[PDB]
Amino acid sequence: QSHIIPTYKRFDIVLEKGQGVYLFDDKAKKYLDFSSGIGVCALGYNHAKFNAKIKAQVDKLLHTSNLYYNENIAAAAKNLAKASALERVFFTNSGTESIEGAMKTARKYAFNKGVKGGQFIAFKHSFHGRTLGALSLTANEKYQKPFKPLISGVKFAKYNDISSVEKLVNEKTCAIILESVQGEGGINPANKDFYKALRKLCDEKDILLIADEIQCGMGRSGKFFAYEHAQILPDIMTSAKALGCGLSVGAFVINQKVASNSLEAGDHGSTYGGNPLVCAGVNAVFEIFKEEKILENVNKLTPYLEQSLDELINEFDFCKKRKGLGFMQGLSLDKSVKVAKVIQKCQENALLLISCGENDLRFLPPLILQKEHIDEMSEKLRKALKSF
Amino acid sequence: KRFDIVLEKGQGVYLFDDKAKKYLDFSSGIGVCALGYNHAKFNAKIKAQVDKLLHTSNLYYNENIAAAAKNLAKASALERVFFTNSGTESIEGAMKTARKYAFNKGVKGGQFIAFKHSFHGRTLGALSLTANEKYQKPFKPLISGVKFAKYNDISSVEKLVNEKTCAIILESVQGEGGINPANKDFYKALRKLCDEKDILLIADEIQCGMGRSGKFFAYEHAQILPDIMTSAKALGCGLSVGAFVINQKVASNSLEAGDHGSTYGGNPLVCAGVNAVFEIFKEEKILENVNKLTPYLEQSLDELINEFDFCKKRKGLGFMQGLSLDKSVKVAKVIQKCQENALLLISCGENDLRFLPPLILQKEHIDEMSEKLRKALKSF
Ligand SMILES: [Mg+2]
Ligand SMILES: [Mg+2]
Ligand SMILES: [Mg+2]
Ligand SMILES: [Mg+2]
Repeated sequence: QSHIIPTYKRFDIVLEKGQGVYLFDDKAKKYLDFSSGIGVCALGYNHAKFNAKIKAQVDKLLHTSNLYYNENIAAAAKNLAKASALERVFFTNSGTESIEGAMKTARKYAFNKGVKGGQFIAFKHSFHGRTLGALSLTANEKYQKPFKPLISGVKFAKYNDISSVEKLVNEKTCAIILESVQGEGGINPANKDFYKALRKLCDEKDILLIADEIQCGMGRSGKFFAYEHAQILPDIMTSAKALGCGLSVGAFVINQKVASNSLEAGDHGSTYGGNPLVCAGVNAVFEIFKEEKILENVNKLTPYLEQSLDELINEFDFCKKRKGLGFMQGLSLDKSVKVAKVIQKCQENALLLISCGENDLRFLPPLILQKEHIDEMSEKLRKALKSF
Repeated sequence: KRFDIVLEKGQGVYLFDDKAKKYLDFSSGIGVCALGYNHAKFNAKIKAQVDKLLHTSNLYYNENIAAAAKNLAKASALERVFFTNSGTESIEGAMKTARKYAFNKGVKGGQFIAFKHSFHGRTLGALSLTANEKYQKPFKPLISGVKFAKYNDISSVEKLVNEKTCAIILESVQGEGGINPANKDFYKALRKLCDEKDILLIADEIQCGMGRSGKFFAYEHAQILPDIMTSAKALGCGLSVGAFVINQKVASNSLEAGDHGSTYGGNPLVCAGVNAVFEIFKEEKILENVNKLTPYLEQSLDELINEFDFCKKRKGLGFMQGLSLDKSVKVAKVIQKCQENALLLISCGENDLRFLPPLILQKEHIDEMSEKLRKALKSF
């Protein structure tokens, strides 16, 4: 996961095309996609409105470089600033690049207050990216070992445990960074009380709160960003994946406090990064989310999704606990059943799921999902589970 | 920095601003848009893939990605391709691969030798390979284990080598830090040295690669092959994509890398783009065009050095050229005057004009650049 992925970790399936919530392999087999390409394809596949906006921009301009302005980029930044409720957007090409941008920003914020070598508190069981800065933010020595030494100055607390955070704070701490919903060690949403405690701690100590919304952001929680459920605002947030619904784009957004103390004289005061194509995509995502009432759809269907998963937990002893937020759900399985084998049976049954944690199923359906697809998922997954 | 120009669209080698003013583009979006703008065949190939699938994740296979890797492996002359989203991500991947290579040989915490005036990217790993302390200062500490040699000076490299050195990385033509091509003999000496010490030679071809030098990759001019190379920018001709490519030696010393079914990144859309770039390059004989026109391009820049006292030196390779200006004339103002004259140039180095025209350039366009640049130079 930290570097190059070997054959045994990938699926023996060649995908060719998609339509709505379905993906088709090279044998024309139709699968219900309940993974969204790992939380990326919020609008499913070949969404007519999305594809039209992308194609129109292809015929206009793909790339300008940061040396010039483009209206698409300004409009996309405005959209994301409004949705995140932060102030200044910096577009990147990926989630991991956004994480790097956030780290640099937090380091510079500290440096400008005369704190050199700002340190980071992150959380065990999280993963933030494969580039060397982001990789320094994972506690698992396994993901790091051959690449050390990495970025020093990172310490690891326990997710949802405020006392473990307080214990590690000092005069040199520049940021606390958390995924709003963990995945690496299993799906695990940040508690509302924990997000509030962190916001208060960060206020009191002038430490930057960094919300990593790459996996859970852009509508999947039923709000644009999962931290909204806790009614706090971070000082910096990162977003990617569904931000571009399939196009390569990422961003780190910072509030006015950070902006006023980290950007130097020479700042043009405008958006940084991005290109006209992917930003046309970002604008499309926001416009379509609004028109098709996608947040409303997630909120409407989340109770049914959770109910359906809980029914499977009731029916099968080896299905243990469900955790999740909106359309980001996880189900832990007993060691008596291998998750990879459950996933194989599902694929045979024309259902695409993925895993996380020790032995857990992960559910990340497209946000355009209908109730009928939840029933289809339940039917196919039930058939798989019955064989164990 | 940012110019006060809003770009809206382009056609061929021309870009248009939001007032419909037409500019000759001699920068290619900083070396990215090799096929210029709105190439009809390129765009048709992209839109075709938009209608199929944009994204799979690395858990599944896709024919476009396999074909793109095959194309890049062949053009590079290296064994395995790992796609990323950007140049800086490719550098990070190359660094990790180099460290892991040494790690498996029993050498922990492999060190890197980079070169002064280099630029490799903005992410924390790539930034560690950047020479100037002013890019790094507030972000420190960065990745430990980087030392900096003098470019084209094999002696300075030898002095920095030790038991922990796992890689020597260079741009085949230094760009952002001032246009400066690696000398043939220096590249051969690096290859020889890396061979003898089992140190990985990493060629950063992000700026100078994908045909700009007249060959697919600039290191081909030295008739050497690196152990790892990085590509981006023109690799996608406007689409966001990067790659780090490794040879058999590196692949076979990594369980994951040597595995034929292995992957890093990439997606069907950008990889369809990569395949279109290779098909078009071949079909339209892009490399031949660069070789045909480079002499005339260089001649035209040379004619400006003779003409204007403050135009000092020209250095370059193929369609990557730089022209240094005396301290007496600020390059930023020359660039502004060129924009008035409807020509888009950029800068590099201490006070230098950087020329990165689209590879679809025609002789006529060089004459246009000359007349507009001369007009600007005459005003100083
Ligand atoms: Mg409690
Ligand atoms: Mg709590
Ligand atoms: Mg049960
Ligand atoms: Mg419904």
